[PDB]
Amino acid sequence: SVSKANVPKIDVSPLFGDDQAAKMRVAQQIDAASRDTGFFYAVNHGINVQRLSQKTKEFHMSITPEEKWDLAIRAYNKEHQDQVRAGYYLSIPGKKAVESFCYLNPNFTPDHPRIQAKTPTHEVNVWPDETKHPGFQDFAEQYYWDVFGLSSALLKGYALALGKEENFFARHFKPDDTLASVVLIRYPYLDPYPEAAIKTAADGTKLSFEWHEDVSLITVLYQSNVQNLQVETAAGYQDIEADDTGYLINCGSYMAHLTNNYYKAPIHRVKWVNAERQSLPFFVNLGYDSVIDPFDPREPNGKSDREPLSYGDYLQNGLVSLINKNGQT
Ligand SMILES: CC(C)[C@@H](OC(=O)[C@@H](NC(=O)CCC[C@H](N)C(=O)O)[C@@H](C)S)C(=O)O
Ligand SMILES: [Fe+2]
Repeated sequence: SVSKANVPKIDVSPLFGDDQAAKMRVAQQIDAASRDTGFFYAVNHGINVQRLSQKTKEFHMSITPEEKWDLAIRAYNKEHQDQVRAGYYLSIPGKKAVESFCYLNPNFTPDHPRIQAKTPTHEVNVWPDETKHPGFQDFAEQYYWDVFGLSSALLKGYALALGKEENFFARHFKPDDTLASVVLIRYPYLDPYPEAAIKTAADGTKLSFEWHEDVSLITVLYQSNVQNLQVETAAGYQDIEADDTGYLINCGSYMAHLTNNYYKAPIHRVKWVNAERQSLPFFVNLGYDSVIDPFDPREPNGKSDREPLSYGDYLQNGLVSLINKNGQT
């Protein structure tokens, strides 16, 4: 059998308030988790995840093939050359099980300066017809802001954990320009399940998605209650238990870069499970021009031998690298 990963539940509610000592006690827990397996569950986060799950189910189960083509990213529909990130990512029956819908900052409107400039990684979201999916767009945009709020609170905790003032990361995470995305992923129950959608790891584990580090500052993830994730530790791959009341948090490779690998981006993978389930990540991305000077909290003078990297450069290159390594989702 596989051992269970140490993934503590951390009450993050103090990060929304003004009790500075209580915030430090949360920051310590974040520090400990970040230095151990790299994962923790945020609890007492204030988001109605049951409703998120319900609204997402209604969307995934009602969208039709016609609509999926009309919303498809360029990888599936050559007519949509402006859709690299935002839109529908189709399943391929008999070959690829997973399907998903990605959306970006609702403030990326046609008149936004970065949209006007055609800056890479910025796009205007695409949405299904309101009459076919009543309330969906409004729900989804509001969810973006609810999880943005949680994420800003978590970033205050990571900053305090690293010995910085609480706005160290959050000052770069702004509603007008964040490159953060929500992805609503459907992992289906299929009978029979196509073997081509099942990968096998070197250790023999059947997978839906291979090992990787995240392209993010941090990742803020809701999943259904079906165990699927594993994290690589010194003791090998360990199972991360599901908790459909909490958000699973981990660092991405931009955090690892900034901290000189003090807070590593944990390597993780997704086991194959033949169950109808949801994986709904929010990738906490900064602005296109955001640069945080790398440091090293294990060094007395705090200095690191890494060169500064703008977030936009990091992101554009990382999203491409993911596709090249683990395939187009
Ligand atoms: C493991 C889960 C978290 C989830 O995987 C992802 O969400 C993957 N994410 C992506 O493929 C990047 C999507 C980027 C998005 N299209 C964007 O433009 O921002 C992993 C590499 S983290 C899952 O498979 O359950
Ligand atoms: Fe990931």
